[PDB]
Amino acid sequence: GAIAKLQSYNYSHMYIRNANFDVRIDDNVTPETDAQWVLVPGLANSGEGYVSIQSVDHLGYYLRHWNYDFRLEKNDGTRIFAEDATFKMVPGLADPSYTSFQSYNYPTRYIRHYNYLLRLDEIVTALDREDATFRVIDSSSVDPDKADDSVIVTNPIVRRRADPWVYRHTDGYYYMTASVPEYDRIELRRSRTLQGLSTATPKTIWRRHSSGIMGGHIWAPEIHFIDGKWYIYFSAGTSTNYFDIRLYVLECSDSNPLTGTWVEKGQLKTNWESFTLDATTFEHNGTRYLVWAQKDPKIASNSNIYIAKMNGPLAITGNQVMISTPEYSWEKIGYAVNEGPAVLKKNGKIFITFSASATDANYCMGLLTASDTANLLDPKSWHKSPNPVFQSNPSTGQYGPGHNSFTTSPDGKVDIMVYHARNYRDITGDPLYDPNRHTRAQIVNWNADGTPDFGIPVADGTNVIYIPPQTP
Ligand SMILES: [Mg+2]
Ligand SMILES: [Mg+2]
Repeated sequence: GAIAKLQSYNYSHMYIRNANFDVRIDDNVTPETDAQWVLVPGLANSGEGYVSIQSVDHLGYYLRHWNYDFRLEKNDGTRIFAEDATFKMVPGLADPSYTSFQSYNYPTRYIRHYNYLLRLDEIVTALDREDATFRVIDSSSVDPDKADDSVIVTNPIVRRRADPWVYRHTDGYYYMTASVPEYDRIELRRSRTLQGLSTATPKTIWRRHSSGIMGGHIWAPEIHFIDGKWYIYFSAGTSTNYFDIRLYVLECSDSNPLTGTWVEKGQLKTNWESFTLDATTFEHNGTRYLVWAQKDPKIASNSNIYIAKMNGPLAITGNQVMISTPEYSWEKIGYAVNEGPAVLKKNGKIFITFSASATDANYCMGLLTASDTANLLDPKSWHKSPNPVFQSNPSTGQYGPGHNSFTTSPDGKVDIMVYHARNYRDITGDPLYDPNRHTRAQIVNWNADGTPDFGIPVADGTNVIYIPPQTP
């Protein structure tokens, strides 16, 4: 039939897999073939829509329910087996663009996971529906290992991932890290194209500690390659105060960061101890800098933007320098904050975008600009644009855009902004616990005056970001 992976809708790092003939959803599936299935015409009925789910490694073995529990079992040729191993593929119960699997012999019951085990249950609640919805990733899906010089995406590229960091490495892959909705782990994925980030198999490369430091909220990881090694800069609270957040570093010298060993290097200390988050790094003219957000107890803002020179990838040196603090009304809706700095170099300037206001629909982006020949450690080299440079747009239906990163087309010729936003405005409850910020991308245009034009957040759907020009 058709080889496929079956990815969970609500745990999109997790896949239906053979676990020594038991059946569960897991991340980090090893061997990868445990998550590979062949969708074949239904054993009990080969009509349109009916399928059976066969193991690739164990041909003749299929997913079969018994007492509402799933096992991977050898087809015994009986009618009861065929019926217990046949499903109708129907529009996803939680989202009709995804897939749900309705039992052939129990048509009110669907394949679902609970406590990570695969079951066949009736589906009542909104959570039941999410547990019963899956993404089929098959040969028709974008292949993350295939190169393409054109950049065409379908937004949202990655649902339910916030603070998206995309890094184009010198192996022909983009690497993506992001905040996950539970804020409890660091997830990494790679693809040769931006659109393939949607279908790439992520890996959980690190999970939070059970006690003490690095045991609270895990926020906004960024992967960088510096001096021949991989680094992840991330923000982590403690187990007794999820918001007592500091910067931490992981290091991996193995060349493939999805298979390599990651080592904790500890806290990246700054000039004082307080809420510190959202670090990024850039190099210019032989100096490396850290740029991050931090609370100053003496200033009534949740965080300000700081820069400092680095002494290698693990430390700053000298004094940190505040280059932005929230002061315009648009930086203070809900609360006064500047966070999520991202660096873009062009046209003789260093541009740093940042996000401001609360993380609901009011979230937006501002811009800092310095001449690239100026003293970057002098606050007066940095100039804040007086208005937001990217914000909600009711006409495109995108709300609270921010915590962006910048990458390029594969050929390096154009800049592309990757960021999160919601496709609805009103949020119920604490916005930190609304998980529906989705990762998306669009071109960065350039004004004739040399400054970036971020435009408005594009509506959901297909966006042609870049087609490479051709010499006559
Ligand atoms: Mg089972
Ligand atoms: Mg960041």
